[PDB]
Amino acid sequence: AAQTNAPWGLARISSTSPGTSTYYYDESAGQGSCVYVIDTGIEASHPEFEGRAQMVKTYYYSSRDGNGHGTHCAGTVGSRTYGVAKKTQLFGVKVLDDNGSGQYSTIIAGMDFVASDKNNRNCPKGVVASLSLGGGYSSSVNSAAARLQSSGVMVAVAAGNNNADARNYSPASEPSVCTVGASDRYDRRSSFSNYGSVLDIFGPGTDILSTWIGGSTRSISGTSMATPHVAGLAAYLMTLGKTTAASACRYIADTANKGDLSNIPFGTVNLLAYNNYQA
Repeated sequence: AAQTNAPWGLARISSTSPGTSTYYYDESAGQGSCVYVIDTGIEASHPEFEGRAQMVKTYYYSSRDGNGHGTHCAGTVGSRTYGVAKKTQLFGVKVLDDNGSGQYSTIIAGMDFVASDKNNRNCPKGVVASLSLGGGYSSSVNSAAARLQSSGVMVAVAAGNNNADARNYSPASEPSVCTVGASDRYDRRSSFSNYGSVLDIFGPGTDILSTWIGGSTRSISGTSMATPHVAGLAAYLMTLGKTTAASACRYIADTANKGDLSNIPFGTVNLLAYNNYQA
């Protein structure tokens, strides 16, 4: 399948070179997989989700995304126009309030919730979790992410936007989950993107067009934006039978565009998420 005039990030993950505008992908599109978007919520109403998005848990007095961040992230995972895995099932877990903040105790509970709730759901091709969130180093937060991964979920987390070593951030610094840095449309490291040995992969993170609340769209930047590219790619690849939740991060690194990014500090991987789709 091919999507004409796709957002640059989607075109990027189906090309070996930057600058293209078509997203090439296998028509299975992540059907039969599920991605949990652990964030500010999802506006499931949005026509771009085509009924494939639903809230399953909230930690605040409402399950509505009053911010947009979570809806944007979910759109990059799985919306019809802006999504990597256009047929995946999307589950919203609202651990962040409408200012985009949340306590670590709440984020940990949300991760534990997904580890159990996936046993309530029909996800025959496997389960992914996208965590476009983080703060300072926490062993408890790292352990929660490691438990979610161990339970059989492919966990992708944002490296952070501090232009610093992600070793000092959580859950970015957890070794067993997939930590995602951000690049821009010219294959430069995004100016805000964290770096360091704990990063596993880069994804498109600067000027990413996706869904927004109120049935609209907008372009924003962050390692928050790169993480759902990788989470969606994982769901796409698990549907194709090419990998599993336990191995997807390594498989994505195995098959990444290698050495294409500039301003990568010494000791940080130079790998860019890539679907290697051959029509």
